[PDB]
Amino acid sequence: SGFRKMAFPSGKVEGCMVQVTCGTTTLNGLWLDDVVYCPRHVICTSEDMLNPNYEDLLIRKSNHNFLVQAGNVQLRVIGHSMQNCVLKLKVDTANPKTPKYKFVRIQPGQTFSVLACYNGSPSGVYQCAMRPNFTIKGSFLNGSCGSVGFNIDYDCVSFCYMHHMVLPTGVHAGTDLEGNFYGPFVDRQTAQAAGTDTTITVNVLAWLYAAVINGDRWFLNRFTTTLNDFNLVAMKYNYEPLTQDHVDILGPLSAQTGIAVLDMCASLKELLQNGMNGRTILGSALLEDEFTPFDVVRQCSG
Amino acid sequence: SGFRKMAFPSGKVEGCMVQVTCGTTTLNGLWLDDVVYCPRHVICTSEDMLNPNYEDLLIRKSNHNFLVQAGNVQLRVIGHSMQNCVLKLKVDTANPKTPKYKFVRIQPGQTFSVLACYNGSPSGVYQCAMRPNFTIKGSFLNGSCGSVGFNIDYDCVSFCYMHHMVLPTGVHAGTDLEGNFYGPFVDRQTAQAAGTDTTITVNVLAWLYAAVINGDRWFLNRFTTTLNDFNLVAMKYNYEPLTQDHVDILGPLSAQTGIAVLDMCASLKELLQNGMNGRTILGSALLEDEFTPFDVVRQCSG
Ligand SMILES: *[C@@](O)(C(=O)NCc1ccccc1)[C@H](C[C@H]1CCNC1=O)NC(=O)[C@H](CC1CC1)n1cccc(NC(=O)OC(C)(C)C)c1=O
Ligand SMILES: *[C@@](O)(C(=O)NCc1ccccc1)[C@H](C[C@H]1CCNC1=O)NC(=O)[C@H](CC1CC1)n1cccc(NC(=O)OC(C)(C)C)c1=O
Repeated sequence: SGFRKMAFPSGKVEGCMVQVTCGTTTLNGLWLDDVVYCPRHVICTSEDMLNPNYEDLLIRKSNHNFLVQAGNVQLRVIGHSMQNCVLKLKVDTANPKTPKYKFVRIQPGQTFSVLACYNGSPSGVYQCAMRPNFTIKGSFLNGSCGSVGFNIDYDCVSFCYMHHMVLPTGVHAGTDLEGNFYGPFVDRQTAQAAGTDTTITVNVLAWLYAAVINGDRWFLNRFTTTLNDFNLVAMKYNYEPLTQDHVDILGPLSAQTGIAVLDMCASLKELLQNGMNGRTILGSALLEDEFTPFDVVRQCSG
Repeated sequence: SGFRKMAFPSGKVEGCMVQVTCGTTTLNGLWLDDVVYCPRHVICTSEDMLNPNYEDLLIRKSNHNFLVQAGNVQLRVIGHSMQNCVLKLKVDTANPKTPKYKFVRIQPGQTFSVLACYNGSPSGVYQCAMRPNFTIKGSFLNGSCGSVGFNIDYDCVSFCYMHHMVLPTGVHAGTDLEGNFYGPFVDRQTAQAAGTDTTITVNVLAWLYAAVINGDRWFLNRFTTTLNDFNLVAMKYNYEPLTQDHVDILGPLSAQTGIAVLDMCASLKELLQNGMNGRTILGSALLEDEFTPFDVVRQCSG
């Protein structure tokens, strides 16, 4: 009963957050086994930020002046292997709270929970999605850098996101944990295109399959359409093309619900050209597209 | 940058969740020091649920047949003091993870995070509010009972909510941790009025003060009104009266922002009669009222 934007419990990650300081900039790190992960630009001294030289700093910079803190427990630094845009510090102590964990790259449309931190301490958790343009609509301030996004797969923490920067439109770009940016972004202060964002067609459908479940079923209509026609409706309405995979994934829902994906497709396109008239689906006057088919199911079976 | 519905980190509570079984019903408990808290109707055997006798069960029921589990660690039961609608079991072991913690009653309009659990294990966290009618719009299924709502005050966990039941409209009622229901609700299967819910005027204002901050400022208008006139606008639009306290709390925002509360009041009432034309404030086509003035500030200063 009810249907909410809902993040994974943050406990298993909370135990991995630490502070990382270097001169003028302190930001967050992730303490996994005997290594700690942070955005490499922890070594930038502003100035550098206009167009930096992360080769001609990394090796030229020394362990000692990297102040790692695990609350107070000032972790004893060792290594400094740089992977892309992450800086990985091996440390004398290994994490006793280290959860069963994993580094993963997510595709656009997938969601994760974000645990937003400052000075190595968490302030809160929210769920967002990798946008088609490879941005995320998150909530970050000064010091949020190194904050991480994650899924939990039973007792297993899949880490997908580390936060690096804000983009023109108050949206956010960051890397995976092997330090490669989502989207064509660099850690530098240049004019970077956000990109024109599509709506995640499948996620909006899965949302309506969550509605009908939770009794709200008014939007429903007396028509149907084709996977082709639909798509060309999508296009003027900046909806990602819908694909056979997308259909085959909306099955397990469309199944239980009765309603076949292609009716919901018409039920949807009706809403797209018509307006919403100021009525609301699951307490929203807008089409929500940050819920994966999967997201729905876990919030309808623990 | 950005603005999200955001829950407190769940770590400190996760360590307090346990399973509580009695015959046909297993649900969640809260393990604080050497006592564990759960909804008293863990002892109901259906049937009872039509109109129960929690006097003529509590004492008549025996410790041993209460199966408390802390993961596997089958906690050794002792006590059975019943406070209102909670059943409090003292146990041989005290919680080493017991956080600095506190039992508190929240007023309508205030928010808390919910950590929704099944079989004593958490599935996710979301933020919701005590609705004026004393309901909450949450996301709960079978086994969610005993799930708790909370705020965190630095290292201090204020517990406000324990979940008991669903109401007509797919909304939720539950107690404080001293076992007294929010609203006029009872743990029994009778026809219970949800109640007609107002919109939390102050929270909707604090939301707009969060908008302007995060650059979205279009809604803004060329007028003003009075605290009186406004209120009588509120009334047809089911907005709670606005009060001097409500004003004095929107200060610290209205301050930093420049804009004085009474302009935003006109800026608001314009939106109320006019429609939203299908444009959006902070990625919402509806007036959001589950953000306290406080909620905004912490998400603009860690
Ligand atoms: C990180 O938090 C960070 O790298 N800085 C940590 C810090 C900052 C102040 C004091 C102590 C520690 C931020 C993300 C923050 C910034 C404001 N809101 C956030 O979400 N990342 C950056 O500052 C980032 C660094 C880049 C090398 C990778 N960055 C630098 C310069 C300019 C921008 N963006 C910006 O203002 O441009 C737009 C596109 C107009 C928004 C930037 O993100
Ligand atoms: C709790 O989870 C619970 O008490 N039951 C735990 C349980 C259930 C099945 C198997 C194992 C353990 C639920 C809350 C759940 C129920 C479905 N969605 C939820 O949020 N609470 C109740 O079941 C509650 C117990 C009352 C004594 C306090 N309860 C009982 C009967 C009827 C209702 N509500 C209902 O269906 O009525 C409405 C108003 C039409 C919705 C109820 O909530």
